[PDB]
Amino acid sequence: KPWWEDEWEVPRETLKLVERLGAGQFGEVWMGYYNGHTKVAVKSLKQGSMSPDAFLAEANLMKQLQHQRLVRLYAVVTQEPIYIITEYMENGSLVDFLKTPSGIKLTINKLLDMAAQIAEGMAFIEERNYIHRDLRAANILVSDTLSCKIADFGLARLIEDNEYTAREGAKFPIKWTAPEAINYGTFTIKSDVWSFGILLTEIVTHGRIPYPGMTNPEVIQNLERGYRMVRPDNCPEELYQLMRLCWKERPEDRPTFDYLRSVLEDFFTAT
Ligand SMILES: CCSc1nc(-c2ccc(OC)c(OC)c2)cc2nccn12
Repeated sequence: KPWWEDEWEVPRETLKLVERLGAGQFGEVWMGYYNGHTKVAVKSLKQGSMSPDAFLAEANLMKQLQHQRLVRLYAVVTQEPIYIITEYMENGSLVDFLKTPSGIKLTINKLLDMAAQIAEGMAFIEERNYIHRDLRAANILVSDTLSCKIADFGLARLIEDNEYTAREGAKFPIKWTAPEAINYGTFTIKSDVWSFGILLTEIVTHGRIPYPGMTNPEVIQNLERGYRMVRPDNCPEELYQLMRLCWKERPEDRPTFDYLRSVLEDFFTAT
């Protein structure tokens, strides 16, 4: 739909950018207000940094993926500089929040709760035939009520034939990415399941880097021998075995996200 008919388009004047939360190669993210009263996050495109078409494809995906557990598209401004305006998440990134005084005090019970909210969001994505491909604690946001949502849909893709195949050159973070995706560029929902397992280690260690003390080649080398990440300090064995299920050699032997949700809810109500 053209901008003059798109329900998501808003006049730039409705927005007041108050506090810059981040700045990078491709633009800025601000906390702001829509029509004076409603707090929003606003991502801006640095003109010439990258294609505006590529920038806006993120918002177009979000139009197709609406759910309580996913950060919600709020609006777009499709004239330069381009803004993607989204649901504001007051406690920021999960990776950051887990290190603050509040996040530090969380019981294993609340951690397992949050793990299950994240799985619930991914179960939606799974049911809708999408994949995320960038699933990790940096890409989970936390509300003021300590609930969690999936964010950053820039790499997310609709899958018709089960499989998305990236290009020869394309690079992905080694620690978080399923072997098949790193080796062949092939992604499925099961590649997200493997990433969820890594994300679980981030939850339980309060945002520490996976594979403590290992370089990328050491990780690759270890996985090929059949080793998986060493038991994080203070990880319940139950959760550790659930991470192992996510790290199964064959994609198709990895559990579904609805299963993960289910199990984690059981882990939560039992604690
Ligand atoms: C900047 C990454 S995107 C992003 N960050 C925060 C956020 C909230 C509180 C913070 O407190 C430190 C923070 O860190 C800069 C980020 C909130 C938020 N809502 C939607 C996207 N958001």
